[PDB]
Amino acid sequence: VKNPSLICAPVMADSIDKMVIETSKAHELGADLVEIRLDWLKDFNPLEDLKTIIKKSPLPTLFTYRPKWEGGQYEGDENERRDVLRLAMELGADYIDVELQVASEFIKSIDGKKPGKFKVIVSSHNYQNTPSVEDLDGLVARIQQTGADIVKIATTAVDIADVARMFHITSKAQVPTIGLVMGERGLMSRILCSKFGGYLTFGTLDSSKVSAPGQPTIKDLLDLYNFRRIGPDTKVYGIIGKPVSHSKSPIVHNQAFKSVDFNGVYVHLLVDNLVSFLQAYSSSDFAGFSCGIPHKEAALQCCDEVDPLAKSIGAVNTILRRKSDGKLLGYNTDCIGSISAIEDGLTVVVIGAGGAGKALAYGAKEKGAKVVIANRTYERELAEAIGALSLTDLDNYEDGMVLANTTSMGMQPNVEETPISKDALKHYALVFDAVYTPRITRLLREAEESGAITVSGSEMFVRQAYEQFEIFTGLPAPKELYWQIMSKYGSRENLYFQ
Amino acid sequence: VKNPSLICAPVMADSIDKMVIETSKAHELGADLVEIRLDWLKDFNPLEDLKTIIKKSPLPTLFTYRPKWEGGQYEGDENERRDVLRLAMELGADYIDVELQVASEFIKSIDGKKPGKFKVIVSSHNYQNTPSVEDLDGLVARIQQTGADIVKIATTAVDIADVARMFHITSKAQVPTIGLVMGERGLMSRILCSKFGGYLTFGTLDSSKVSAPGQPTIKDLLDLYNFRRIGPDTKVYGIIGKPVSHSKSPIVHNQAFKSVDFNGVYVHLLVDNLVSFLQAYSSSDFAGFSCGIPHKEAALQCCDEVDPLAKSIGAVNTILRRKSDGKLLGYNTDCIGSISAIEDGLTVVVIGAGGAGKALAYGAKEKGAKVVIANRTYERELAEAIGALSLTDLDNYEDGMVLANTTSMGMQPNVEETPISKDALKHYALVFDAVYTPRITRLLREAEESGAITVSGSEMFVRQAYEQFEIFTGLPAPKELYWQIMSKYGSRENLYFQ
Ligand SMILES: O=C(O)[C@]1(O)C[C@@H](O)[C@@H](O)[C@H](O)C1
Ligand SMILES: O=C(O)[C@]1(O)C[C@@H](O)[C@@H](O)[C@H](O)C1
Repeated sequence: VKNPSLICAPVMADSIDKMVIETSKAHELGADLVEIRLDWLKDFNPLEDLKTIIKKSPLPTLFTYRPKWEGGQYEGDENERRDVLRLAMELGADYIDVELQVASEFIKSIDGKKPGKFKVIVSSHNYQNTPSVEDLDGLVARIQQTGADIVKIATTAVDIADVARMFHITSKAQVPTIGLVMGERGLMSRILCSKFGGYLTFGTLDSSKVSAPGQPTIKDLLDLYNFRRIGPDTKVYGIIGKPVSHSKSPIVHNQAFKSVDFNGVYVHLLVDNLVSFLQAYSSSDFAGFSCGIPHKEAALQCCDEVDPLAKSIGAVNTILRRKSDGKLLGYNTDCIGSISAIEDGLTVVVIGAGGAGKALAYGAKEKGAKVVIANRTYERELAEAIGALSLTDLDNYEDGMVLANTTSMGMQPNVEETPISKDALKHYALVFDAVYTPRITRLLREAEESGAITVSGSEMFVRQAYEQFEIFTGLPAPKELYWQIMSKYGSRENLYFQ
Repeated sequence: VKNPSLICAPVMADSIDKMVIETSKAHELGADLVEIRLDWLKDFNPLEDLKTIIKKSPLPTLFTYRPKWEGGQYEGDENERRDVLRLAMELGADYIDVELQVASEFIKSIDGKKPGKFKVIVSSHNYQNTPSVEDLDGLVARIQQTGADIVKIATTAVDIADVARMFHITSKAQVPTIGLVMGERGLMSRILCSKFGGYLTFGTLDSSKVSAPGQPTIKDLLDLYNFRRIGPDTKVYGIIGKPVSHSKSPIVHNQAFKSVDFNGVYVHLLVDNLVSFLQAYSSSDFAGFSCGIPHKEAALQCCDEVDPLAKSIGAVNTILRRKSDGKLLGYNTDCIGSISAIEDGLTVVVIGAGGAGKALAYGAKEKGAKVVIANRTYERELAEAIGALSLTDLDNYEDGMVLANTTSMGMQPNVEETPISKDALKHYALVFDAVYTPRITRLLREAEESGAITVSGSEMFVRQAYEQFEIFTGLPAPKELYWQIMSKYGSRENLYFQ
């Protein structure tokens, strides 16, 4: 429906003076409005304090006095709570949020007494699940019937497939709708509002100031996900994985998209079940995916056509949805990214026998000295398929070898986990770690002080990434750009997007 | 497993000095220990601050430094976070909670370096659902394998039936287990820990200081639910309803149980689906239920035997599980409680045609002047079955009549909702409102200033309640006691138990 989504900053400071500073900070960061969470004030003098906030806020104000029975902090008399909201309205609030449960009564109380600019949000919060389209429709209709100006429905993501139902509601409900899905699995619903008709989304002043599960920062909305550029025609891409919150794929692809003015947006896709995910998001809206752990090997099966190199490897890390058919095309950019990063660093030992191990093993047998496979589960077979070893014995194994970790071992937050004893490392000339979060794993740290050559995950990451760009956009990989983007925007540690 | 459950108070103040005061308050209220949520400190000087807390706390200390990726507030370096926890241990902490994800690494780091009193909790938090017993078992086994001293598993209640699986885990896992289910539908799991083997439960300093959804206060655990009296043999009772959070049935029945030293405990039962609920909790552990809206009429069907008065009414508000069979016996205490309350106040108009309306209508035709039925949906038929009217017309209707609301209209938080216009009230001698939360509804308020006689919900509530006691316990209804209990413990307004 109508306008691009607004960005609202929750203001939850426990004193009036700190709230005022928070509204200023909201203006600074680029928020469009603020939600004043009155129920978070430790001491509250309604007449005096409401007046102060409305006077001093540089942004339009939305007031919320959230009761315990709707997930809030306010306990006490219900009429007094409504008095405050009515007061906010007549003191010049731009919005109040009133709970569906008491909305009929409340809107009756201000009938013919509303100021000209004033809008009433009527909200419903579901902390269990995301109901069927049938039930959401009934919920919209009920909220409309209270006399709401704006409908607000927050649900909870049990699975990422849930978000599609919320998109359908914001997309087609003929009433201004704030429709958001909480939880890490609902994060996509907070980002893509401007594509699917959402009236507003909440972005935090910073990560410590979250008012409901899954909210990103205002800064990430604007600068990372390029919120203002997202529109009805924007194509959606994302990294399919579990976990997913460490991935810097959305950082690099969104910068690149923006840099070449490509109408695409890239998000995190926390996916429990690959098959159900691809079925839930089969529309043209969803144009391509990167595939991470644990879905690489799996994605090879869900693809309708598979690139020879990908079939020869047995794993897909990149999925393109063809405009023509609607059919999924699978590629693998892990192989060349791994090999090229290693060669640039200059028999190879490949840790792990998942999708990345497959790609790195395959490419290693192709380009000179060749390969030993090492994995947790010994059966992972791979070593026979390309010409084995278990990591129980990996410490026990030439003195100028190459080691290549392709597992998640060492990945944040498991920063003291290494796949091999430091003592075994001085028998290696070079060691490659696919893990790029953190940049210096325990493996790479210990390998460096073992005299060996270290090639970090980012060397692999950037290479496989600009190849995914090319697949995604059909535009020549802007390699120099992707290096520049990673350096400038991809260098911070301990980031979780969730 | 082993000891009665401990009561732990979450300490979340954002400064060190305020935390110290909170630990003292915890001691005051009766908590057994405190969980120091280090990730909530705005300014933190680990060495100095840890020392202060450990020195000044009157209670055993559990330290938690919860990262963003596990629902906490801490962002930053992972090794620094672990350093703090290790420091807490060596400064004399009684426990630390370390997240399952990094527990192996962490416990390896303190191997042979743990103080004598010190225990390591290893925790897993599930904000989506409550997994199958199969998956919970695997989760227990994984947590055990890290070298945990104590297993902590928090899940989320999608339905109240979920809690039974958590009870099975705490009951039978041969390792100290903290097993809790979050959300209003999981509240029962926090109360009944001492019956089902739980090592610990969290209770708040007050309702504003909740660290995870559904936690009751320490004061309610101890004084309302009689936490210390709950044991493996305690029989469980509860109010089945939706909503349920307003009910004072747990206040009155737990006082009565305690007063006559009956080994029972009464909780809120937020039930979406009656049939599935009764199936999930069919064991002897669950000995009886009160039935509220919307399950009264329904419960009549789920009962194996039905008391004549209940069959004659068509609704069950009390369910007893017979020790003999295991079979459900249904009774109705609404009829006599409604009628007696009205008579004591001294043609009748009955608002509502649910379970309560049925009982009140039936008893009214039996005892003198007789009855007109009024309901939202006009078809609710009732008026023919006992000898009709819709509330659209109820305002339009002798000058010494009796009005009896038996719906939830006017119930908190809908305090300005009344089922009838004030103008129609001066045509009534007496008006009864089954709603006892709040005590003075809009209906009773306006009726009093309309000159009429007012009989409040509590007159009905207490009467039907001591009759449920008699059914539940087989002990003579201590009527004077129930009046005294309601007066002393049941008088506070705007209480939500959730
Ligand atoms: O975003 C990531 O960290 C990736 O997982 C890196 C590497 O695994 C690629 O093959 C995936 O497509 C994306
Ligand atoms: O706890 C309540 O408020 C009740 O709902 C009051 C009345 O409805 C009784 O019949 C129920 O058993 C309990």
